[PDB]
Amino acid sequence: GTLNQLFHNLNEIVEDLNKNWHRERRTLHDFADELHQLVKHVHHFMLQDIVNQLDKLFRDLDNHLQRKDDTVHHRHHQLNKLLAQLDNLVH
Amino acid sequence: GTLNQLFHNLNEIVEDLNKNWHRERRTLHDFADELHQLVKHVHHKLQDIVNQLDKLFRDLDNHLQRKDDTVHHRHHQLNKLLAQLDNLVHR
Ligand SMILES: [Cl-]
Ligand SMILES: [Pt+2]
Repeated sequence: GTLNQLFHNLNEIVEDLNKNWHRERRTLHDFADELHQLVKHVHHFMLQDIVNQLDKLFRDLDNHLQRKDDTVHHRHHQLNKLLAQLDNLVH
Repeated sequence: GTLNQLFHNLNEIVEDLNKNWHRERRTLHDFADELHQLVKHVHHKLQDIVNQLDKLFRDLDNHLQRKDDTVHHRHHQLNKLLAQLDNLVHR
């Protein structure tokens, strides 16, 4: 049926979403790593309004990453349920 | 009937993906802008630090450009799919 192609398409879309999430997560966590290290490298050197801006940005980003992990976990769980359901209808 | 439930569910998921994208892009473009300002500003191991910052800015810049592309493509494939699915539930 034409549900077979839709299931097949969505399965691929979902896999790509997963793969692109892992890449994105790696890039951003490395980025956050390298910003965190710098907040402390500037804190050594310590005019120092820069430490405050940098510390704010780390926290901004870190919070974004923790939030993001939670959102992706919920989306993934919805998509797998839905994918499973759709497979059953195709069977 | 089951198809209508799937469609309804997928729709909400795709909608939530979009809105969460809108949020994240906004959150990360502000972030980038504030990095931008801070780089500019510090330009006015101190010069190690401007190098560390300007590198980060461009990594993030590159990342956001690429995500735009990836999201654009995934949004359209999901839109196409919902429409093909829509066509199938009311048939
Ligand atoms: Cl990590
Ligand atoms: Pt991390």
